[PDB]
Amino acid sequence: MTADEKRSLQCYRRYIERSLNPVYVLGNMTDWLPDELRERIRKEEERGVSGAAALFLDAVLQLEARGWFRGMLDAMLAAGYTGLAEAIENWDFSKLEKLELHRQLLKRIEATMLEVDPVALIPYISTCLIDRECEEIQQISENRSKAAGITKLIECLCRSDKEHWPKSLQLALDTTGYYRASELWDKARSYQIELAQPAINGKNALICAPTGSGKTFVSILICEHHFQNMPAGRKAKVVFLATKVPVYEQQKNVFKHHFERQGYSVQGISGESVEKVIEDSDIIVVTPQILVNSFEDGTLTSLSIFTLMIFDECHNTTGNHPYNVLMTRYLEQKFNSASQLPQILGLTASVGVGNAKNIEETIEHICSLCSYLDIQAISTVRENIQELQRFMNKPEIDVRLVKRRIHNPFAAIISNLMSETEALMRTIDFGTQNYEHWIVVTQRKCRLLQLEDKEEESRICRALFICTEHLRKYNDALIISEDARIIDALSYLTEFFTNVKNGPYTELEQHLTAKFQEKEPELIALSKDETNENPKLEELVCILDDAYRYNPQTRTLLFAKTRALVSALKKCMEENPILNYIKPGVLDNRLLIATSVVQCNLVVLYEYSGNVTKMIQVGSKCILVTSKTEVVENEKCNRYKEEMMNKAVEKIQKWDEETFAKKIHNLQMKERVL
Repeated sequence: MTADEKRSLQCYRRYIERSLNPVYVLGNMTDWLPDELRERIRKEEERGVSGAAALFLDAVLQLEARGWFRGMLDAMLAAGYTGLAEAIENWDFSKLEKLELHRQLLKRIEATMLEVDPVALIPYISTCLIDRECEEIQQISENRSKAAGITKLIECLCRSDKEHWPKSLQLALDTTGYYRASELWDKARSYQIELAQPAINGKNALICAPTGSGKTFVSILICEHHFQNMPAGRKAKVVFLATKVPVYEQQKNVFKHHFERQGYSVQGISGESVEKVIEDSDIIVVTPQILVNSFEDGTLTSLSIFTLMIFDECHNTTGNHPYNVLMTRYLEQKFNSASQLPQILGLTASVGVGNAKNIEETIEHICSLCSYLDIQAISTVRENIQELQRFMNKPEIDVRLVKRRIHNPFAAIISNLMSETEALMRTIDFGTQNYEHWIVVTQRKCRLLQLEDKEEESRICRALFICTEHLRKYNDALIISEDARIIDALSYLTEFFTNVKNGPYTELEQHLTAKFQEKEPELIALSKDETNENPKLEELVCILDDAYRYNPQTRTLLFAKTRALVSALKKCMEENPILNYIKPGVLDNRLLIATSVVQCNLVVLYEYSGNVTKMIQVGSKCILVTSKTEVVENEKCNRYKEEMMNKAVEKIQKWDEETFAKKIHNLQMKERVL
């Protein structure tokens, strides 16, 4: 067909003129396009590639020489447009159509990508782009500017005729570690045996052992003692309930991997028929809300299916949380039927202390929790503390209050710019990891929108991102300001706008940049003050210096608040006469500076709001440098509570079965009556 092919090609005009750049294909159209045209197409490309495409298509459609069509394909194939080649050759554009949503996305997220290093991206993105586009980006990136590059890269990705790309750009972003944009894109030890003992005896257990001691393993130990001793013709079944979905999957794969080989069936149900899955499996790793749904929903009305329910992070069993929903049903089947209930095993790092003030009030709280899970024993390492304490060395914490800036005008000036920006954002609590997270949430709310009038939709979303990316940059700059030097604050922002200018530079972006430029010369004048000194930083430098003298063979790990900081602090440690004998590293070196998560010997958290104990564990020594009375008098609280809990648990444990049973049973009867 000759004339079918032409009209067909007109019928998919848009799919072609929103990707092909004719210039890359005129080489091998030399037989069918005359000289003048070829040039004329090139000149139009300089004005608009979409245009050039349209024209080339315009000119080919009124062509008529032997076999231009095949020649067009054979040139497209050469050029690399293997997408288009297939899509016009089988007259199926479904694949290219699917892309128009990922294109529509990148353009909306663009502001996010400003500072992404396109040279670093290219090798992973390379199949998505054409020969010569890769070298154009490379050129713009080097010769002109780096933002200017990334802008031309995302320019090319949108014209990519490769269903394969969005997937590649995710992998691309992930490899080079742009983890914000990427995310936006889309046999046993003694103490272990001791922990297991009361569950192996068939008692309802609440293992309260610390994170790291390997509770999950103690559960698998309980699990295979459970199968091994199951009597009669009753077949055993197990559920491992896990709250958060990441924990769920680790566990699924762990239980899969351990037990499958021994002969069992280990499937894992989750948010992504329950009847069969539970019935065709011996072990079932699961999110609790599924059961709770499929119970009410009607799929299941009998909890006797199982012989053992293992609750991970079991302290959550209160009020509306699903475990409790599950358990209230369990507790009826005890009370109403007295048929055959599964064994309960709870797992947790801590059994809380509620709103307790006393050890008595703590006991009463722990006992309440136990009532909800129908616990008969609270299992903890006792005849083996020696060993546990070896395996993990819960390190002594030098809490150190440091003084802070008596006056911080830099903070004032930015804070107020954020306030003006937020203001303007609407029309379309600063300097905190809380804020940053707010931005991460707000940004997935724009990635969603997708609401109605798409032209006004894609102007409004574009706009939102730009604001939030600027709010982010300000937010960070405060955090540089507070924990590090004031110059490092401003420097950071300077580089930012310097790029903003080199990128797209939307009307809005210009406004925002301007609005900052209005305030810059103040900020510059503050950067100057040769008096300037962050008394926080000065104390860190002191602790560091003092650390390297009582033992000058000391490998220190320094945790800063943000990435912005790590780089900033490195400068400060580099430029200090006191730490002149020290060159710091990041992620030879006896001072590596990391951010919130290597061999060590003195760990130092430089500001950290939110508990330390758990951050350290994701050889002995640790210093928390805080400038807030809050933290100092707060971790002092957590210690008291931790000790109160333990005394209370030690106390309960020393009751006799009888007494504890009755307390738990009485507690349950109180609840039925209310």
